[PDB]
Amino acid sequence: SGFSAEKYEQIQFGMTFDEVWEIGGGEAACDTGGVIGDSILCFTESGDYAPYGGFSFTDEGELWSKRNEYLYKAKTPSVKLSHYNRTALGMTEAQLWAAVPKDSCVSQGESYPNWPAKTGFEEKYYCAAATGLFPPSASFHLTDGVLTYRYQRSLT
Repeated sequence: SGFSAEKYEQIQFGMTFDEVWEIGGGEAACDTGGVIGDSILCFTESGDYAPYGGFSFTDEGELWSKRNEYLYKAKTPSVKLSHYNRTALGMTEAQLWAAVPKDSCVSQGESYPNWPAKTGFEEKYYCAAATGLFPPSASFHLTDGVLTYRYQRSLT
């Protein structure tokens, strides 16, 4: 029926708008236009802070960007300010996951900004310190496997 993490995973870079709309669940599950513009947004539930996926397309109609919030929950929410303090812009992905426990994190997005070129591949990780709504967290973005963004809110 409706949108789901499984549908999110079935959606792949390069797919057409129509392909993504179909996989996401079409009219019943997704929307385009208004403030969404040319993009597509699909929610897995009703109400505020529902989990969702957002998909954006190049001028040729091909998927270059996937984003989501809440489609996945960390296996082991456990990130600490101590871990965060041992990250720094420019560190490699290997260094990042040696400093921070990856099981405390999930993906909130991937994109190929130069699609169909695959250079500058961006991955967005969200690491929750606890279960539940609006936990303390850190965010880490990788660009071709190097840390290009780090942020934390309320970590202990």
